[PDB]
Amino acid sequence: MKIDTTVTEVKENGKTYLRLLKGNEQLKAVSDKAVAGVNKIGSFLVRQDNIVVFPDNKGEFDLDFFNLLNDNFETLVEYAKMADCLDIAFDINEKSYFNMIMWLMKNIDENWSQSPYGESFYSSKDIDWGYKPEGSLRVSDHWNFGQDGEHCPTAEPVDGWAVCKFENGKYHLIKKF
Ligand SMILES: [Mg+2]
Repeated sequence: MKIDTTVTEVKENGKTYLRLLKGNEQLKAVSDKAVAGVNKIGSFLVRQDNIVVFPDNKGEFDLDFFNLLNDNFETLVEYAKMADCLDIAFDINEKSYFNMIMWLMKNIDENWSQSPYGESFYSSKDIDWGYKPEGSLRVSDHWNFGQDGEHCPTAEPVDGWAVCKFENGKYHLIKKF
């Protein structure tokens, strides 16, 4: 879907801002909470109050993917708040990230925990860098890391966002996003 990507320097209350005036108008046909942004394939940024659409080099954005964000906006904002992310970013190549968040917000409960260091989540509060209880889950996009694959090793290859279960010293895939 094509939108206007001309950038205008607008003065508002004594400060200057870059805005896509016509693009912002046109996004009203598809959402009441979308803004057209400026920075080659296109991306999106989900903020607390709106979705920013960064069009591709044709001035076009993927409306089908946009509709997933727009229709499930409250879940995305709740995820970002929970995970301590000011905003969250998507590409057409980030459907697995979207699907992870949807699954996580449905399945998480008060006894889950998050890594202190990023967007990795655990089904227990009894987790640290060196101990995982058997049967506990981990939701993450990075596996088999550190030197020689020592950290969060998996029984078989896991590339990208996944849910795995810990048994006998290794993670075992149960859902690939
Ligand atoms: Mg065992």
